[PDB]
Amino acid sequence: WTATSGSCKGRCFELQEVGPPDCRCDNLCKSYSSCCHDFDELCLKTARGWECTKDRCGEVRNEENACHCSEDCLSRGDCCTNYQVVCKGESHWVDDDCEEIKVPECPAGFVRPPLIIFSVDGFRASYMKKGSKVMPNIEKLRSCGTHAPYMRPVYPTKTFPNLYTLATGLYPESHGIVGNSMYDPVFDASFHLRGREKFNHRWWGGQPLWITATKQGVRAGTFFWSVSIPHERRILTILQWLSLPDNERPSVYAFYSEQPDFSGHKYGPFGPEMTNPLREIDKTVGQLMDGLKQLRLHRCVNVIFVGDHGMEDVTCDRTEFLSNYLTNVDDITLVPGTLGRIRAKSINNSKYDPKTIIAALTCKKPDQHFKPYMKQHLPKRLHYANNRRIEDIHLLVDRRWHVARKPLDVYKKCFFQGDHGFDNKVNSMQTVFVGYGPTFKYRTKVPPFENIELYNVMCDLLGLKPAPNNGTHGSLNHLLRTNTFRPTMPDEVSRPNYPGIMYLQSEFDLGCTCDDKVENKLEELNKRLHTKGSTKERHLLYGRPAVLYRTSYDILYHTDFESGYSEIFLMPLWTSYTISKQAEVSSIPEHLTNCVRPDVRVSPGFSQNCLAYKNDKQMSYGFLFPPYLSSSPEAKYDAFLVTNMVPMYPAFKRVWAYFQRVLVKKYASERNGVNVISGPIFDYNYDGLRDTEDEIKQYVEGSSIPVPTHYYSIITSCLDFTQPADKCDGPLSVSSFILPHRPDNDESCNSSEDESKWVEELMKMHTARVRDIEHLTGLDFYRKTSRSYSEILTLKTYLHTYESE
Ligand SMILES: *[C@@H]1O[C@H](CO)[C@@H](O[C@@H]2O[C@H](CO)[C@@H](O[C@@H]3O[C@H](CO[C@H]4O[C@H](CO)[C@@H](O)[C@H](O[C@H]5O[C@H](CO)[C@@H](O)[C@H](O)[C@@H]5O[C@H]5O[C@H](CO)[C@@H](O)[C@H](O)[C@@H]5O)[C@@H]4O)[C@@H](O)[C@H](O[C@H]4O[C@H](CO)[C@@H](O)[C@H](O)[C@@H]4O[C@H]4O[C@H](CO)[C@@H](O)[C@H](O)[C@@H]4O)[C@@H]3O)[C@H](O)[C@H]2NC(C)=O)[C@H](O)[C@H]1NC(C)=O
Ligand SMILES: Cc1cc(OCc2cc[nH]n2)c(C(C)(C)C)cc1Cl
Ligand SMILES: [Ca+2]
Ligand SMILES: [Ca+2]
Ligand SMILES: [Cl-]
Ligand code: NA
Ligand code: NA
Ligand SMILES: [Zn+2]
Repeated sequence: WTATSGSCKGRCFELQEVGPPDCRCDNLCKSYSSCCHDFDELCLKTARGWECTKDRCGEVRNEENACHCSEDCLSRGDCCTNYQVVCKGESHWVDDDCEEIKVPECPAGFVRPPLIIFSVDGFRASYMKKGSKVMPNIEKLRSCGTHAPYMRPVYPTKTFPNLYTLATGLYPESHGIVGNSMYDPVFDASFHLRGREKFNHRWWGGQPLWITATKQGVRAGTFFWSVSIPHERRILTILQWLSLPDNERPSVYAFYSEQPDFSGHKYGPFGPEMTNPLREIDKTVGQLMDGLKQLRLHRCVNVIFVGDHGMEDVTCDRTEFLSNYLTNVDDITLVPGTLGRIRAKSINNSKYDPKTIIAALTCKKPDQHFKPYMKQHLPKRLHYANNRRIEDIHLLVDRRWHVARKPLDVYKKCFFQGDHGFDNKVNSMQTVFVGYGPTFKYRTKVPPFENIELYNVMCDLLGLKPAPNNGTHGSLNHLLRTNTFRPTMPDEVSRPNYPGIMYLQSEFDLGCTCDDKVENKLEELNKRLHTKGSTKERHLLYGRPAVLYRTSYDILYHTDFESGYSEIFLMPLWTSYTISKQAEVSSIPEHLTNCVRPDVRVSPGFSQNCLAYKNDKQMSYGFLFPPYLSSSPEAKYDAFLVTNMVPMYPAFKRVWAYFQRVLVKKYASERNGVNVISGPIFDYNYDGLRDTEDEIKQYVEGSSIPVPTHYYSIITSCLDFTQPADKCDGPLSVSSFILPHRPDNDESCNSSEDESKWVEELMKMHTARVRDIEHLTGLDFYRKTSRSYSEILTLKTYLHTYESE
């Protein structure tokens, strides 16, 4: 019940909210049917429109008008944004030359530059270049401020997941808004775009910027705008708030536009009808900037121009139908569209089997435009698994396509020409970032970054301490003129042991064999020095990784590679080696095919054993440093040490062997040497974080050898590729991956073919940031470089996407 007979007189767009049944004048009242009777009249005035005209100059105030042109309007803070231009011979902001904003130039009483987040729905990254002729205000912001060529959204590339990630710095799996439609089995409630349940507060986790601000003494304007409030009114309201007294004035504001997304759906990303929405957005920016200039705030306010996602060409005829694959189609609930999420129609149905669903949807048609996954097998870079609102079965849909349950769903709902929601690596899903103001840099381009990073920056712009989030604080320091955050490297928790030769061959009863007893004082001192770490500066280019949890491990040195060997997990946490441009691939010689050698530095009791692999009919083994890349026949023996062995399914060995035999050398040729760090990852509870030993769900049969869920590699070289990887003066270049350790290649539809036709494609799909690998291993890389720490942070958040420009 609303007692809508109270009043909005003087309370229009109240910042604080009144408890029902006192009626509301806040934005958001419209959505709840709770506005006071006089809301529209007092708060949504429209009389005479949005602009001053020559005749209105100096007029007598009329409180009915949408905005004002009377002499008193500036100190009332309610002039039309074009007031000075029309009535005082001022120029539009867009017509003024830009000038560096070296310091904030703010009116007395501002304690800090305000921040205005100007968010535009569906604003695809390429609109900045393609629409440049019709967006002169945005183009001035972009060229004069700090801009990236694009900003990476989170998956799924829908509206509320992205806007809420901007607000919190969290992956959707952690903030809880994991899609535009959701079922939460603990609440037993649903969340939809239409309607009221989405306004319930239990959907929304983490801590959004407006709460972070309020808790720390900074006042905030409201972020959500009801669809029936026109854009001009949203701007004028922000401008009114900026005129409040110092004790009441917010420091952070958001504007939101439903365009260009709304038109994008109807006409496609580049439909001729798209020019007009872009013009109108640009005009709104012009209104904000003219309004700020009138208030003398145009060299004081920091403005962020940001989209939530891009937009792709999608039509009704590009729909895959689950009814073409499944016979049981009525026993399932599909969340449909540009992604698929499948669960059982009914929890009473014990017949329903996810396994047979997956199999019925896997590689069934030659050009199949979606791929089914258990959520835990989705590429780790999507961070899309650790939430009860995400169904166990997921369909990743090809760009340009839709998935639906039955044809009747599509034509009983062709309407639309655009949609979004696909994989957040897809070029058409990329959106925009521009930062303009005293705290941002002047005329500076920065590389593309992920929207999860912005919360930290907005906290920095406001002098706030950010709530714990998924950004890497400091990785965006290069956007800022000042207010940078100067982070420190995390401290190592566990220091390594450096074992020497402590065990005799015969102490080992591991069931391992090697043809190797083939027997000089020159190269006897030689081999000892290698084992003591003589070549380490060649293979450990950026220092050893720090272990940031409590554990027991040993550093092991070798001619061709260095490793940090875990006595708890009985394998390396990491293995580091450099392959120069000149290096040679050799094969495993015949007399060494099944050779596994005891490591006399490491106790039999902290070693793997060959018998377990023989007994495990499902499990084979591979090597972290590849024998193929050994520097000499004698160094090759080191590669067969039991301490270099890891559990691998035969199907995964096809992948791994091609990466090590073919791809590493290819990358070294193309990149002028590479440094490689490889190792295992254990993420049995799919939370994106390193498992403790007691979380491991699978061991090599009859042993305590734990089975990794993934294998990673970090491949580093010189950004200036005229310098070899091991002699690099300046910035680094990196690409990484986190490959799922799977007993089959069902993910790769073309896997019956030669690895040269599918392996690299699989690796690209599972591209990763170094930071993703850090979360998953509890390791911290690049500790010893000649680069600044913020630069290394930026490097660790880099994602090689394998999309064209
Ligand atoms: C991205 O950044 C985020 C933010 O930093 C990282 O997420 C954090 O990770 C931590 C580790 O998983 C996690 O810490 C846990 O907190 C538990 C208390 O949680 C509540 O309080 C916090 C703080 O205010 C709050 O934010 C939480 O909100 C979550 O839950 C509600 C739903 O209930 C949601 O509305 C909200 O969106 C959010 O959900 C997300 O997180 C939870 C996990 O907490 C997931 O389940 C959801 O799917 C969703 O993703 C909570 O309200 C605390 O209870 C935990 O402590 C247990 O575990 C430790 C391990 O040290 C153990 O020692 C403790 O004793 C305790 O164990 C006991 O409970 C066990 C489990 O019930 C039980 O099995 C044992 O037997 C024990 O008795 C734990 O410390 C932190 O909450 C989240 N924060 C957020 C916001 O998600 C995230 O990891 C980053 N991602 C990556 C890839 O890096
Ligand atoms: C910039 C911005 C805008 C925004 O909402 C705008 C909006 C959407 C529909 N109507 N109004 C949100 C929430 C949606 C979280 C409230 C966050 C952020 Cl970070
Ligand atoms: Ca959107
Ligand atoms: Ca885990
Ligand atoms: Cl969705
Ligand atoms: Na085996
Ligand atoms: Na296959
Ligand atoms: Zn949309």
